[PDB]
Amino acid sequence: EDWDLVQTLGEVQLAVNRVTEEAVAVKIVDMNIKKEICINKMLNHENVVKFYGHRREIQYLFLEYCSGGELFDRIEPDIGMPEPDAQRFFHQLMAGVVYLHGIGITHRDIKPENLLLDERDNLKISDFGLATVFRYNNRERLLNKMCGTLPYVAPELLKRREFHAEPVDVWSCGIVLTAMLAGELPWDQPSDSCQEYSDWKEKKTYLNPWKKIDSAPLALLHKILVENPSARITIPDIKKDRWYNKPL
Ligand SMILES: NC[C@H]1CN(c2c(-c3ccccc3)cnc3[nH]ncc23)CCO1
Repeated sequence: EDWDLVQTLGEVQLAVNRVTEEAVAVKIVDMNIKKEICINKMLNHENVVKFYGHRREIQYLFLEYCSGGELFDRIEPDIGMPEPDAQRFFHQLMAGVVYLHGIGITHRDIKPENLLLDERDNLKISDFGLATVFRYNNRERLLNKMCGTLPYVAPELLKRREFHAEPVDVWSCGIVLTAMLAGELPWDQPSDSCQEYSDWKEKKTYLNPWKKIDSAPLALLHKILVENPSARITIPDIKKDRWYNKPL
């Protein structure tokens, strides 16, 4: 029943049980939050941060603790990481995302800061503060609110009033794959006023970050970072991609 607040992790603190010594993370928010909890209550997956509970004292959320830390700290700047680790993390990221979309939830802010690692380096999707329901009673609702973080965000979100939820999460996963294999983000935002994004749209892959990416992962990135959300590859199809299925 009693937890000691060892240290601050992010506010979020690492908590250790007085009797069992089990570790958890506690999100402390003083008064979005009601929905965060609502959504967390529906989530049960090995690639999503576990929700233990909450107490309405200022509010306390009891969330799985990931001693691995965040994925960003596994990416060497300007270099990335070994391709085999990138793939494994992407496999797990896709498992996490398939699950969420499966029960009609979109994270809306997928980035390495919200991808955590446990002790076996398992990836866990984290922070459903911006998440929302996009399918309910087998009915899809298009989104119209601008959420996320500019470098990870899909283009349609900047130029369209309404958009489907799923392809937006897929784009952001591609940007994450890019960060993992090149140690840099390709652009500040997916807009035409952005030189780096114009270049990608023109297939200038001899520039960074694309120069640093092997041809197989890059062909997949060509399928994910497609401006038209309707032409953008879908997850079931990512699951069939050559690089995705390449032994490494
Ligand atoms: N990447 C920053 C993140 C780190 N963080 C967590 C961390 C954590 C702990 C140390 C370093 C980075 C992240 C581990 N498990 C967690 N579960 N829920 C949150 C969380 C809390 C939010 O800030």
